[PDB]
Amino acid sequence: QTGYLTIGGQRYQAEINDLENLGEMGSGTCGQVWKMRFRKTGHVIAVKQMRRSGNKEENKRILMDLDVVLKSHDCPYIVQCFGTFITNTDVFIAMELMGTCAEKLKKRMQGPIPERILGKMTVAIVKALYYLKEKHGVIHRDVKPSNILLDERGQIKLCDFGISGCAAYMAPERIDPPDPTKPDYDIRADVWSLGISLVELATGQFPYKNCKTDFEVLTKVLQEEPPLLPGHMGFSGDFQSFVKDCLTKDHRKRPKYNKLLEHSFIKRYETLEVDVASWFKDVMAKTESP
Ligand SMILES: *CCC(=O)N1CCC[C@@H](n2nc(-c3ccc(Oc4ccccc4)cc3)c3c(N)ncnc32)C1
Ligand SMILES: C=CC(=O)N1CCC[C@@H](n2nc(-c3ccc(Oc4ccccc4)cc3)c3c(N)ncnc32)C1
Repeated sequence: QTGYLTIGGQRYQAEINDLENLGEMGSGTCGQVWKMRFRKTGHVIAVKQMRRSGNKEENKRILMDLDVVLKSHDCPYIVQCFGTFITNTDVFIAMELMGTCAEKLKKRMQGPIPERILGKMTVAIVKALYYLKEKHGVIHRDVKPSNILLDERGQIKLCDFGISGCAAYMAPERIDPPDPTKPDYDIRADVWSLGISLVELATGQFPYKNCKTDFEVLTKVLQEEPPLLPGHMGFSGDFQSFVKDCLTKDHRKRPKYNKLLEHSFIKRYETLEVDVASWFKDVMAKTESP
């Protein structure tokens, strides 16, 4: 009858009468996640259900991502777990509820997301990815706008549910690798995905234009110059250089996170006051659900 949620440094007793079911979070690839209000605090949280009867694989992956989240309590850029509740037949996982993902913001904006926002997102996501690798040995392997979450507090956090570690975002060196079935590669492939994601969000346009097939996209990644930010949109020199470095085609010359964290783009966005919160709220208030 009773579980526990820890939020804001405080542990709370929670019975079902304490939780208001506010419905689906939206069109996921996951399912069985609800937005719920915790009546004792007014926090709205996300609750994911893992059925004991569910697919072994899907469940093993959930548990692995959960393991990482539980050990990531010291990272501001990873979505936090508030609690778990195990019944005979299910496990419920309470998570910090974010507003939406960058993929959906792009759709709402019907175009470019401002540099200022993308700068703050870059700082957060690089730090999240770096944290994952350095603390937990996790190489994300799926950095894309759908895994970048924002909220109306102005927080920016990474996602993976997959955090335990998509041809469009594939680095060159990963396209026809020496050993694809024994895929022991490094974080530079994720750096490339980040650069793609930034160009896509900065332009409003996924950079591999009018490709009809996944293979055709891969041909573009290999044959074409990196899809650098355009020169005609008022992008800063630091943002353009940051994206160019991320999109270094030769992976041996592409920077790692520790080097990216020194980039002027990051240094400037660490210090720049940007009201991501108000901006997100305006967007969500003026646009419709994709
Ligand atoms: C572009 C983003 C998007 O479309 N979606 C689909 C709808 C849900 C949204 N989203 N997911 C979470 C979330 C992920 C995972 C869990 O629980 C969990 C799974 C495995 C291992 C540990 C925990 C719960 C929620 C979101 C959260 N927290 N907030 C907002 N949107 C979220 C992704
Ligand atoms: C109100 C919605 C409701 O009932 N629902 C909709 C969702 C699927 C079903 N569900 N949900 C729970 C449950 C369990 C825990 C929890 O919060 C936590 C509290 C502490 C730690 C972690 C999570 C919230 C809801 C649940 C349950 N207990 N038993 C059966 N079906 C359940 C039916």
